[PDB]
Amino acid sequence: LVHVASVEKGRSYEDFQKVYNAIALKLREDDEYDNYIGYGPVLVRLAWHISGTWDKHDNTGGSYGGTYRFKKEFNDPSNAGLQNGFKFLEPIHKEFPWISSGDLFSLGGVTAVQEMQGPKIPWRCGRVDTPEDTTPDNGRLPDADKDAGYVRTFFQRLNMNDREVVALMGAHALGKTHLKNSGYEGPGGAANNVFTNEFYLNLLNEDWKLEKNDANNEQWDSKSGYMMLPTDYSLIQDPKYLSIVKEYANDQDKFFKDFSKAFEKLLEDGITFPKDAPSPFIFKTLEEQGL
Ligand code: HEM
Repeated sequence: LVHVASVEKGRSYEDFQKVYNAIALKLREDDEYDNYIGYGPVLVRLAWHISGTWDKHDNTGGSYGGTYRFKKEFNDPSNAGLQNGFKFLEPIHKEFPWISSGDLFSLGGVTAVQEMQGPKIPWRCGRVDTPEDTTPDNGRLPDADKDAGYVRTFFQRLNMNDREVVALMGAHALGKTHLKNSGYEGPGGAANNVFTNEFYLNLLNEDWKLEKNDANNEQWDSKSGYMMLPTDYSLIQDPKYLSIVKEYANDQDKFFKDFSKAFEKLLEDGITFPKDAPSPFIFKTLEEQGL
């Protein structure tokens, strides 16, 4: 399999910037969602999920084909709750129908991040919708009840090393877990709609208590009212992960640089960018444009 990036016919930077602005304006307006968290989080999750199905071995999965739009994928149990981000984007797609699905799902993720004060994430267009039969089977997304070995192992399928994994996981500071969705419940910290290194701080400074929740699943709960999944917790159990957590707990910039590179890589896995391809775009935030 080769997925070559193909620019949507005749579109350019400015075209993309408008999709971005549209997404951002909607994020701004629909702030009541999930009790005032806003849709930032969910979109980030969405972007990650359409991309985590990737298999470095045979190049199936990944964000290129927008397969999430098909039943198989859309109905994947690991994707429960994502339908709300989809619905959020639907009107957008209506407004700019020439954008591919994979471009759109991934763009929301980027938009989200940057709108929530995170770092700028360069992004590339070119994804191409693929047929229903390209939709990967369910089960390619990781489980939360495991440990560090699982995580290392899992992420390797995506070519991500230890540093990437830890950076990437720092997104856990956002939003929260929801009972109905994954059998987990609770936020991980206080600023759950603004992008910070809070994740790492929490993991290191709170006093975590292992407990079972209402779905009969175990989770690490803190006095402050926060939670961490076992997979999150596992970043402190592994010596190698641990030193990284510590690094980011100490330097928000490092964290941002690292996250930025990783997230893009994550969203570009399995895609071949030809030579003539435009460079990656760096979008302006609403605020940068005074809108
Ligand atoms: C071991 C790896 C991962 C596991 C097992 C994990 C699994 C989960 C779980 C169980 C949920 C809660 C869903 C719900 O009930 O709403 C979720 C929340 C979330 N996931 Fe992950 N995830 C991990 C990797 C990632 C990474 C790489 C990203 C993005 C870079 C990410 C971003 C998020 C976000 C932003 C939320 C909050 C969603 C909301 O507020 O609706 N996670 N994670």
